[PDB]
Amino acid sequence: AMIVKEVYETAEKIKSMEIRGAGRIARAAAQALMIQAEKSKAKEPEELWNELKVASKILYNTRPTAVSLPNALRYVMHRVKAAYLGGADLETLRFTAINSAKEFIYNSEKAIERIGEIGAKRIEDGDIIMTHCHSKAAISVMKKAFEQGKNIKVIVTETRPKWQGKITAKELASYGIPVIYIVDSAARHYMKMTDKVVMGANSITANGAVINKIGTSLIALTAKEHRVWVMIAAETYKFHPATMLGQLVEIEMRDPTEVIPEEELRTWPKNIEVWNPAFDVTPPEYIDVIITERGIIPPYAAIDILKEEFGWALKYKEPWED
Amino acid sequence: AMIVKEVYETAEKIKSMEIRGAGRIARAAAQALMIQAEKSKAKEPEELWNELKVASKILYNTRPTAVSLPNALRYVMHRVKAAYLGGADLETLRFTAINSAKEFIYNSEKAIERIGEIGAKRIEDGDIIMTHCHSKAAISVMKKAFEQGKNIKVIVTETRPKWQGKITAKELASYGIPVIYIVDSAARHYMKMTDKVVMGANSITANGAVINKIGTSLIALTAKEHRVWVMIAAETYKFHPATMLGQLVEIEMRDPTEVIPEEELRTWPKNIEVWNPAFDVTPPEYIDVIITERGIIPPYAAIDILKEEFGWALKYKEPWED
Amino acid sequence: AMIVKEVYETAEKIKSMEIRGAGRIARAAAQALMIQAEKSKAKEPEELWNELKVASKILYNTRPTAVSLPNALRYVMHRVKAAYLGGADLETLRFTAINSAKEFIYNSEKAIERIGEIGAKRIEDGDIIMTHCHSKAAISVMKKAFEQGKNIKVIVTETRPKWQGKITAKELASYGIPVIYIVDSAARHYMKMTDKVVMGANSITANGAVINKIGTSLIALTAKEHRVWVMIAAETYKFHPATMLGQLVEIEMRDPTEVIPEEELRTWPKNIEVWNPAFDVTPPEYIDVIITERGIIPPYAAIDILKEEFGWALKYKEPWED
Amino acid sequence: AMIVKEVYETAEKIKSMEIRGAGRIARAAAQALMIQAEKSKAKEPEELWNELKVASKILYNTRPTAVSLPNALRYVMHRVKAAYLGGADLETLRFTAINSAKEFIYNSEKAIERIGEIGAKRIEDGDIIMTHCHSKAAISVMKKAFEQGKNIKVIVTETRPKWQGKITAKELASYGIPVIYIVDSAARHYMKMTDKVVMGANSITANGAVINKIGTSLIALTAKEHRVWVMIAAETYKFHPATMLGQLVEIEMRDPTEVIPEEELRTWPKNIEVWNPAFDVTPPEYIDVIITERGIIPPYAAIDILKEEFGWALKYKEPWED
Amino acid sequence: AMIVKEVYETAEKIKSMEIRGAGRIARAAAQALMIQAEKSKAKEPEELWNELKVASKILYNTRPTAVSLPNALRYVMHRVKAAYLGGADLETLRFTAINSAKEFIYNSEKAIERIGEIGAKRIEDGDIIMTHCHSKAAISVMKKAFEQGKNIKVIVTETRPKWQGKITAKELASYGIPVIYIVDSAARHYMKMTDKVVMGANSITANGAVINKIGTSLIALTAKEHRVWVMIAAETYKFHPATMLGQLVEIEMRDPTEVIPEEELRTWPKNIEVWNPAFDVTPPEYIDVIITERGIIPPYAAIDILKEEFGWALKYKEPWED
Amino acid sequence: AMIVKEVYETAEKIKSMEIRGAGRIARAAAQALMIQAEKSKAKEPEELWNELKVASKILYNTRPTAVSLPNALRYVMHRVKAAYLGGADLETLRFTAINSAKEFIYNSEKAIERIGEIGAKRIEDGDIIMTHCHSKAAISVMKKAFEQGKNIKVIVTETRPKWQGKITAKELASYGIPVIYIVDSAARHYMKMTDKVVMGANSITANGAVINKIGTSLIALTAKEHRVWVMIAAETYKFHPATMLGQLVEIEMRDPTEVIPEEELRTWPKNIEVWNPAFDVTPPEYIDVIITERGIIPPYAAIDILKEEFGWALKYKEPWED
Ligand SMILES: Nc1ncnc2c1ncn2[C@@H]1O[C@H](COP(=O)(O)O)[C@@H](O)[C@H]1O
Ligand SMILES: O=P(O)(O)OC[C@H]1O[C@H](OP(=O)(O)O)[C@H](O)[C@@H]1O
Ligand SMILES: O=P(O)(O)OC[C@H]1O[C@H](OP(=O)(O)O)[C@H](O)[C@@H]1O
Ligand SMILES: O=P(O)(O)OC[C@H]1O[C@H](OP(=O)(O)O)[C@H](O)[C@@H]1O
Ligand SMILES: O=P(O)(O)OC[C@H]1O[C@H](OP(=O)(O)O)[C@H](O)[C@@H]1O
Ligand SMILES: O=P(O)(O)OC[C@H]1O[C@H](OP(=O)(O)O)[C@H](O)[C@@H]1O
Ligand SMILES: [K+]
Ligand SMILES: [K+]
Ligand SMILES: [K+]
Repeated sequence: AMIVKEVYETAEKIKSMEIRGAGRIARAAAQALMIQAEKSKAKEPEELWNELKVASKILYNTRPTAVSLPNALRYVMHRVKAAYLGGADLETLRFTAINSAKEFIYNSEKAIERIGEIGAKRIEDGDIIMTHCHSKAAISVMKKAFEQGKNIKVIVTETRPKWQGKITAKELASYGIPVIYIVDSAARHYMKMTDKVVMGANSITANGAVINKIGTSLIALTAKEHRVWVMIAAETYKFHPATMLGQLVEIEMRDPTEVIPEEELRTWPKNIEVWNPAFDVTPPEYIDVIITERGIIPPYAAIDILKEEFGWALKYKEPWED
Repeated sequence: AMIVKEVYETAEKIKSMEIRGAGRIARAAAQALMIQAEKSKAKEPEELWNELKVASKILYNTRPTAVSLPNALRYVMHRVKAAYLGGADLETLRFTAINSAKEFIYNSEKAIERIGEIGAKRIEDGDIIMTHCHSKAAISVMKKAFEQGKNIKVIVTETRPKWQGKITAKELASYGIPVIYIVDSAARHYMKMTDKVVMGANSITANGAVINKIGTSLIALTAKEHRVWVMIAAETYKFHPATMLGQLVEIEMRDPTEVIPEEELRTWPKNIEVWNPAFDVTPPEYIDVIITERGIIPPYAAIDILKEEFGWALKYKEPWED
Repeated sequence: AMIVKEVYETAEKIKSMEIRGAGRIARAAAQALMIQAEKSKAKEPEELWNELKVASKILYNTRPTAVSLPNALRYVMHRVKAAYLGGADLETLRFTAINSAKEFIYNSEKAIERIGEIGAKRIEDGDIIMTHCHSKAAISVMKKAFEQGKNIKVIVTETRPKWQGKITAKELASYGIPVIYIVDSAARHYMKMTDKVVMGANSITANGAVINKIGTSLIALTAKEHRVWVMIAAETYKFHPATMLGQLVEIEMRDPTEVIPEEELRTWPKNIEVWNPAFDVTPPEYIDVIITERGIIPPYAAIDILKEEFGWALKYKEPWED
Repeated sequence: AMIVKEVYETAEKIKSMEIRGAGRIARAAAQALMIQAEKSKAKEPEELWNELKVASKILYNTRPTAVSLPNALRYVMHRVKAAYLGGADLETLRFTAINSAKEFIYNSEKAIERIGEIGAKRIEDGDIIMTHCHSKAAISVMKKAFEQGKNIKVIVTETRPKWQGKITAKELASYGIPVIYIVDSAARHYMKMTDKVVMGANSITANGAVINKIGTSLIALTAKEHRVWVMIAAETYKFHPATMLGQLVEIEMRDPTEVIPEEELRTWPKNIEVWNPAFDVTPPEYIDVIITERGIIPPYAAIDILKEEFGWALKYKEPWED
Repeated sequence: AMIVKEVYETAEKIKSMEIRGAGRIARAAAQALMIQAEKSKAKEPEELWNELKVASKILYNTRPTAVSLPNALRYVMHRVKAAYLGGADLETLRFTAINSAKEFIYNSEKAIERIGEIGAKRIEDGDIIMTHCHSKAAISVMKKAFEQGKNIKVIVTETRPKWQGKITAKELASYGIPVIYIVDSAARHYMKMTDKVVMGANSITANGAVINKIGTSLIALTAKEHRVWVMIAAETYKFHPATMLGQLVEIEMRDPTEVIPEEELRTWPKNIEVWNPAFDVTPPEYIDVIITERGIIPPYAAIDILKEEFGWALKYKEPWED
Repeated sequence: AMIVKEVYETAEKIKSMEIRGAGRIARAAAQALMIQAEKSKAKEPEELWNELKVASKILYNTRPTAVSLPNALRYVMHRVKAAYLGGADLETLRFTAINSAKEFIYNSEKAIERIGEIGAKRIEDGDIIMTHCHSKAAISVMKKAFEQGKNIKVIVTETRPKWQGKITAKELASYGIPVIYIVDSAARHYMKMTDKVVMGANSITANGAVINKIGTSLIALTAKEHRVWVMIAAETYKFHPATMLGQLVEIEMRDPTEVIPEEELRTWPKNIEVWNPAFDVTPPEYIDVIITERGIIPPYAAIDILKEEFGWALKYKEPWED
């Protein structure tokens, strides 16, 4: 197949984390599929279909852990697959792909703004909020509560190794929200003065577990210890349909040089291994609520998000498959 | 008073953490008092006494949190004070100071090697051990168990912000011990494969609480969650006599630039505060044992270390005082 | 805008708690809109509509915490509003109001009898049951168990400040049930002899939290500590729709003189504040089951009761708004 | 009624536990009805119907606790009752019974296979798995994980008093799986080295509690203590519909001679009572997932399995009653 | 024996709780013996000795639970017995009694002061402190913290049935300390905003359990839940020596009319029992520290206070026995 | 080197558990050194010394886990060794051995009677007590309670593999105590009806851990879950000196055929391993009290028993070494 450069550039930017955050990479995969359709020089519907299947595979094969990315490719390709199998012609297939993409992209932006509005109602004037990493869904909550005139302060953990906490601190301070920045190790010491914890999600399992930036689970554990509400802000496309049939979520392991730069690491001896897990798993018993664009749920109702929106698709193979 | 440069250099090196680790800074304060005595150009005993009182104050005023440092100054100055009040002459006072110092210094090295030998018996062939920061007492345990032929692997957390975990990783790898290096956030994810946790201490309270590098308490909490033994390796002079009469241990707050270098931090907006606590407090319910040079105790027997070795001194003022 | 005596007197009697209990004030509020429709002098549909809007506002602004009251008002006025917007004439609007109200009241009575029958199967011969405050729903359970010949005893907590416990003690004893009356503070002490706890609810949230009389969360906490089943007996109309979209339940603060009588409080110093929250929040982790008229659920199935009966209305404004 | 000997023989073998295991006894009860229908000498539908009701009752009064049995009878008998009442003739009623029995048997075999395939995905290479009693559903999981080439080892508890662990040990070994066999009292001692707990179920309640072989609750308790996942492998027909309306599950108390053989026991003084409960209740807090033939759920979604498959039947009497 | 009216009057006031609080009743019992000795008309030492034994018994049979009382009697009476038996003459025996009583009284006043000074060091500027009942030892802590210029606020629980919180509220306000007064049932609801719990004790057992006003165990339980430090302020003579040899502490069951006034209670049916325990037992897991006049200890060091001060007496009968 | 029959037969009978129970094997071992000294044909002190060294080695190398055995050996041989090194002649050495042994045996008997009297005060009329295995120390407590007229019942767990429960059931029943016998797996199920748990110990560590029959830690775990007092009845000679300096207690692995008889195990597949640990480790957090002959202690006071009675010997080699 004849795959446009934008697909390759996107895939590479997803792998290197220059595009990152679970929602954003989903949107960038949809965007990529959209541009593959726009720019295609295919003549038959079969030729375009083949390009879209292949582009989908390229994109799925970037980062494994956040299910948002495959749920985006699905959203488009289920629609593209049904059209192509209904005998759709060229421009009818092209436009299905283009329009399914723009739809997911739009719904994603709206979902995040509605999570903002729902989550903000659980934030109370004077609250101190601890967060972790840089999650747009979590930030939408915090930004909206501040825009409602609540005087909040946010504790931002730095989030090693990639320092996403820096993105968050600058971003929240740019909306006029006072920020307290701390190392991750400090999360227990400050849990006592924290009122609410608000974090994002890469994937959410059928039993209510949340897979999110390495460290999330420690924050949630001491939050529970202290009876501080742990709220997860997560779009419905963070829920992981394959876990309904027993699948485990793979934990991405990333380059040791994100932890120790190459210039330093090369001088270390062989007998030191550097392990760099990008996510950990937080059990549902340590999560108060999940805030989706459809409302507040206990973490144990993740199975209902799944049954009602994705469970249909599990009896079929992946839409980009043969 | 006429205070030798070595005292000033030492104090400054303790403040900047170029000399660091609770045992080591204790020894360096004793060493300093020793050199003040050696090099003094005092003629009367009163003049030397005044120099030693003042040098002690300078040294106490470096870093507050680790009680090891004041317990060293005490060890010497109690002995120096009793001699000077007994009407000791010049060279008799000088030599009391010099010899009390060398004694604490020697006892410190021995205490650490005996903590090694006692702690190593709780390490079992095949064990995976997680540690935090860089503690000589914890390292003595791990080095000895490896020297007994037990095949262990150590998980070393990087210990932000000052990266002491780097010291530890290189050091343990230099004795031939396989090391796994991880970010601090990863401690829960890896607790499941960890068999023993071994960490040091800066101060230990009358009720069994351990004040140690920021993050210690999170590690201990998830260790407890997982039923992994938490062992603290701590010399008797890490125990904090003033806590017997209600005193709270001050948590040193260090420069924000250890977290965000000045070149970066100056470009940040005013509304982001960076808080850098150097220690946190681990409650006794999350500690299996304390390993001292006198043996294994439950954390609740810290009060007995204290009653039996330091409680006498609380009815008097500090020995360097007037 | 022309409101009958009975609507004002009902409102007043809800505010003063002469009429109290979450079910009872909901029936009363339905009964008030009923009487307004019975007695209205309105000539036109639009006139009566406006009277019922205004009665509804009056009755809603009485006590805020028990969502049973707004749900009653809703039950009547969804039907009134639809009939009116569909063009019902005067007498058709009148009957729609009067009849929707009678439906609510009947269903409330039936729901409580059914809750009793369901919950009583969870009670075993010989059981000592501890309860709190005065909940008709909880009492239906205990009464029915006793009528089945289970030889039970009920530990009744006095329930300060307002002493609802005395109501409960005399009511149970008058059905032949042996009672043990204790102060609220004695709940842990007697939790060891207790087989089951049965309490009511004012509001139940999307995440499964139960808001009920002050002290409820304590009793639940220590029941859980001791592994005593905590059963909350609650009609579906105790479930709280707006919590689906993030809303927090307001906790009612009642007058200081309920705690310290006026004649005594006026003599107390100014720097004493009396705080009199009427309810607290019990987390779902401390609740075994919720017994609704539709069956036993785990507390985390509260969102399901809300999805299936209440969700639909959240895209519209209140049925008494302009 | 003219009851065939196969019905009486099945009932006897169920009671004696010669035929045992929850799913197995359910299949055997369907089978027995099948055979009553195949071999009936009935001339009228009324006469066959009566035989089926009497056989159903005999099979129901064998063992109380495992709801799989009543559910098997209901499957067959709801369909038999609807056909009798809708006027079916002799041969149509016979075939409805035969074929309904066949469909339950077949469904049971497939569901155990599917549970294996779903559960196996949660088992990872190198896992140490602890199990309890002998559960075909749990074994299907372990068997399939091994077939996928995962190197597993299983800790099998002997499961007193009836020694069902012996069955499990021998069966797992026969497929190629290494076993570590232990007494029940050792389950805490080896929970440290266990990665997963996988057990079966006899009855699962509306609030997500699992009733399973005596000792299951203990293994789950210490698993939780240790953060070992507890997975319960269980078909939809292990779910208990009467619990939706408050019913408590009876715990079978079996003969004291299974604990102490008759010869020994007759020599004991009368003031020793032997108590022999064949099941206990594990609360949902101690269960990570239930693996059904329809997927992985949290235990709290037991109500959902019950709502959608079984709840409809609860307005009607048992389909074998007059 | 010729017992002075002050002995009878003291005993009556102790029983009625006109004189109440553990330390206060101990002082009042020493005082009463002092006065018996001052005013005795005894001619022989045997006759005075007999009066002191009979007065001791009358004072001992007032209230059982608070061991402070027996300990006060023992202090005086061990010294009186040793003097009688070592041959003392009339006036020497009189003076031994008088002066032993004086020394206990004085020691009690000083110990409460010292507990204040020690405990105050654990209170920090801005602390919200919750307390329960009226304890002079706990108040001494709060009073001194305020005097040191720490801005504190105290949440005072009303402490049913006898309302000792009223005493505490008024007393703290009179020193300048703001109070928030609440019903006992609200302690969980306000534990979120509390920094420290500070309560007293009547008896403390060899294993570190604290027996204190009914409800203390509940406040401690939820404090622990929330990681609020529980500090118990308690003199050495609150420690219970008979518990070292297995003795259980009797819990005083007081008149039902303190709960329900006689006028009301006589109208109640006979099948309501009012139960009124004046104390409960808080386990040592729920206590951070005990603050005695000799320092801060973990609760588990209660055995040490008992070994070193009281254990010697347990080989001998009570020093008021024949 | 010349050892009498009785030393070999005692050793053999300890290995085979014909003689068993931690107290009993300690007395037996003392009784063996006694008989060797009674019957020795030695002419010289040095000869007998060497015989007792060798007897001691034989008896120590029997079963490793219960430290009661080495402590007995120590009790006799500290005295034998001191006498020998101080120059005792033959008959003086002989008597030193014979008499030290008789002292140990007498003190053991007295210690158990006293433990009984102390522990029985913690038992209350009406108590249901659960026990495990067969501990004379635990039985002394129950027996004494029953002799005081407390109407108790004891739940006796069978204690696989070796069935020590049957010994316990018949012994208690023969003193008139009602018994409920259950399998080990039924401990959680009946923990709800249980008021107190009373168990023995083989070894108790410096940190307060109790090593006792396999299953002990499970029962303790679920007792704690349910807030049932766990009381460990144990003589001071159950306390483990070498744990003071870091030593781990060896857990005895006994023969597979104790679990599966030889005639059956030989027929089982090779890939089944039977693991038969004789003991497990209960952490101090699950123990209420330890009842020694010197009184009630919290488990964390184990280090105090060791410091005051045993510490002194740890700077010397074993008293039976060269
Ligand atoms: N073999 C042993 N010897 C001495 N102490 C032990 C041994 N095994 C475990 N422990 C202690 O007992 C407890 C084990 O339970 P856990 O903390 O759940 O692993 C810890 O407090 C250990 O220090
Ligand atoms: O979708 P939003 O809420 O922006 O982000 C969700 C999560 O995605 C990020 O993953 P990464 O940085 O791509 O590894 C973080 O884990 C963050 O919490
Ligand atoms: O005495 P050792 O066991 O070497 O170190 C003890 C502790 O001292 C260090 O403090 P810092 O780095 O001076 O702040 C770390 O907190 C370490 O655990
Ligand atoms: O509806 P029923 O079950 O009768 O009672 C429900 C609850 O409402 C009452 O509130 P209040 O006395 O009105 O403040 C109590 O909190 C009670 O548990
Ligand atoms: O000695 P102080 O610290 O004053 O009081 C200690 C305790 O004694 C009181 O008992 P009561 O009111 O006599 O029944 C309360 O329980 C209080 O906490
Ligand atoms: O010393 P006493 O209290 O009798 O029993 C103490 C303990 O020793 C026994 O071990 P085993 O039967 O010898 O392995 C049991 O574990 C028992 O609890
Ligand atoms: K907090
Ligand atoms: K582990
Ligand atoms: K119990």
